[PDB]
Amino acid sequence: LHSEIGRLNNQSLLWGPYRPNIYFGTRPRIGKSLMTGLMWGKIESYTDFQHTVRYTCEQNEGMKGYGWDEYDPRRGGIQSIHDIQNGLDITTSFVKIPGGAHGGSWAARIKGTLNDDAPKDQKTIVVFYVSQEGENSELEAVPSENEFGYEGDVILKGRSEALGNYKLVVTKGKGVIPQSDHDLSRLRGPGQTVVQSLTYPDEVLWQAKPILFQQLKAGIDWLVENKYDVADPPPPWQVYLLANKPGSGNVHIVQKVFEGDFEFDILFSSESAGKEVTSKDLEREVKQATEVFGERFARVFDLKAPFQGDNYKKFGKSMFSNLIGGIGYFYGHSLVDRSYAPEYDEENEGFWEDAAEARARHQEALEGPYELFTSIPSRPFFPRGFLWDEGFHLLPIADWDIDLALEIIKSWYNLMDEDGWIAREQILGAEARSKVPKEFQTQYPHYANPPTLFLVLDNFVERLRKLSLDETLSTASVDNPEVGLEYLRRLYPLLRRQFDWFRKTQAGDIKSYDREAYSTKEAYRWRGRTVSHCLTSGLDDYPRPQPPHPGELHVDLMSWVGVMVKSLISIGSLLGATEDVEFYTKVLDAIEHNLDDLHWSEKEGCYCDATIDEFEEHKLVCHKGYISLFPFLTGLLKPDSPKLGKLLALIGDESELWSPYGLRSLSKKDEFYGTAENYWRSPVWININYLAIVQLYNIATQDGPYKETARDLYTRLRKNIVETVYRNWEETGFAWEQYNPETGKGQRTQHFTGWTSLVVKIMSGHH
Ligand SMILES: O=[N+]([O-])c1cc(NCCCCCCN2C[C@@H](O)[C@H](O)[C@@H](O)[C@@H]2CO)cc(-c2ccncc2)c1
Repeated sequence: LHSEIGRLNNQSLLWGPYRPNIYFGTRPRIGKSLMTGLMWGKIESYTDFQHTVRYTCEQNEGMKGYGWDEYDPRRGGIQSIHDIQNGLDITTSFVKIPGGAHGGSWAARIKGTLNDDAPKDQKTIVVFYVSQEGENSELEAVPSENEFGYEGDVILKGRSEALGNYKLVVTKGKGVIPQSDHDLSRLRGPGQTVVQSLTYPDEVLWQAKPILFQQLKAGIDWLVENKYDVADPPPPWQVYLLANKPGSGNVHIVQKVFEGDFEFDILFSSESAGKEVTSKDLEREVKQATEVFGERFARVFDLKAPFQGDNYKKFGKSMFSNLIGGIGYFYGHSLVDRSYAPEYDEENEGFWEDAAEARARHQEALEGPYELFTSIPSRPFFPRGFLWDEGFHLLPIADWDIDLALEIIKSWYNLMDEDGWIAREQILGAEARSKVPKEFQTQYPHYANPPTLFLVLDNFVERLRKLSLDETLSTASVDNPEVGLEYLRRLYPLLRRQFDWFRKTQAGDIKSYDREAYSTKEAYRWRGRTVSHCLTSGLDDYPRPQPPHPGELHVDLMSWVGVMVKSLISIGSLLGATEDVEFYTKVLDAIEHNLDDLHWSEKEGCYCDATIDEFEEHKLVCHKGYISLFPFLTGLLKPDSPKLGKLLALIGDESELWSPYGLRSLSKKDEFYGTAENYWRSPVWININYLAIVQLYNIATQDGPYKETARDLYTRLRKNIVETVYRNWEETGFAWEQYNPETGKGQRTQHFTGWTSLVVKIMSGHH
């Protein structure tokens, strides 16, 4: 049955618009296969289209906004794009139609509606770009009956091992097609849909924009050679219409030119399924997806007071849909330093300098290929897997569809190497590398990242401990406990590998110093830190011991090990791995003690990181902020704990962490408040705030001395965080990376969906 569900999930999730790095396109979860991409741009002159054409996601003054209104990876959804430069409001509806043996069929409707400021007679060029990679596969444009192009639909017929036989149809669409009276029309036609079928070596097919432009340049060169000139030039839109030349190849360019509003459909028909997909199929299946989307949301994301109103419902749908709509499939080689240079051990004072020298050897090389199916923080700026981000992304996603979340976790864990390392930033293939300066591509096998994916596993375990085919499949791994357990059974070794890996590579040093503590074992130090940064912790510029030092201990890291060990206890125990559960219990106990012995400041009333003095003694270094609260944030303290009580005071203290907009990353009293790049040195970040809220609720709904403070802080923090993110969404249309504690303004990057989307689950409550 486990095997059976896997196959059914496989088949359900195969197709999607799994290209979140571009405005609109599709690919299945297969490295070397069939991909599609949308491009459009207005044309007003002989030289503007190169500047106006849209393809890869960006965000600037020319673009008002864009995103998913509704989305489910099993079903499809609807995306709207508001493009200022091109005076266009676009809608891209996509839908999956199950059947056959190759992962079903799909359709999409591209609708462009000019806005009020656009010339009513604007010419918009639209391209649908189709590529296919693989050795033993074919794809061909059925030729037109007409001389110069297509009056009606474009039919591509194709075949591969993975997809079997299929056809892909670009419909004629609705809208005015401009007509040219020029002499050129005798050779190029008056104006009509055109197709160019080309061949490039497979590994460059992703480069759709240069491939298209090469064709346009060549058409223009032909005009020049053939005496079309400035005495009597064809109109721009005809100069930029490709000579129709359909045939065989691994690239197919389908080009339409419209005057005013337009729409057209894409129909993908898997031959092994029943009849081919039609535009009436599309319309109906879109209406149906909306309905199911609506019904699922009201159930899964039932927003509690005071967010039960419609304004917040719309907000929630937008935040949720953008987060789950970010899901992509990535495939290819990564850049990794496999030297394991000894300088990376950071065992001496001044290690950052040695580590730099090693990096300057540039031993990194490409390896793989790898695949990853994951949600992402940022479509415009970094559309790719980030390890601790994903832990946050999947919390709302698991609510929606635990089986999808398990799938994403599985995908991440399949990256893990023999030693137990997963790169914290997954840059898979040349398309992905195009977004990243070469200088920042290289992953380091000694760089950890918070293991927040355990939090998702935690939530699955509690769900395990306590309809349409799609609805069925979404919860199959909880409803069928045998299946849940087999999944955990298979993942459990890699979890332990990771745990062991943290203990081997991220080890702090007690024994070499005047350090005493309940345990000589439990002590941790993030590898990879520089004078100003600690990227691997995820809190980039949060203030840490100065200077960095091999004797550092980091209270956040130990807390994460604490998270992993509690998770190992629950998972081990479901699998009766008795001897390990004994090992885990001994570790947890040592951490609880060593958190106090090594990290607690009775003086400051919070946890602190620790270094080694110029006199070689263990010195606490206290920077009141997120780090300070870690044992609490990660659920490690007893609800009666006096330490927790002092942390509650710090959290609620306005002069320290408590802004009207949420918890400040760093206290206003801290000497480093607002300094440097001020990334994690004051702003309000949603992911840590989410953790505080969850922990306040836990205390609030349980007997103890702080139940009542916890309740007030929960109530208020939930309110401040949600309302801040809502307020900014209402005014700007965006989720932001972080929020200003002075003004409440969203700042840094937009389209951060992204852990800002946690706000949908904060509104939902009932933890
Ligand atoms: O492609 N660009 O044009 C481009 C590339 C990049 N660089 C990508 C570098 C990786 C970001 C990590 C964020 N990061 C922060 C950490 O603090 C979290 O802990 C960490 O996990 C998350 C992970 O999301 C930035 C911009 C940009 C543009 C305009 N405005 C602002 C920024 C644009």
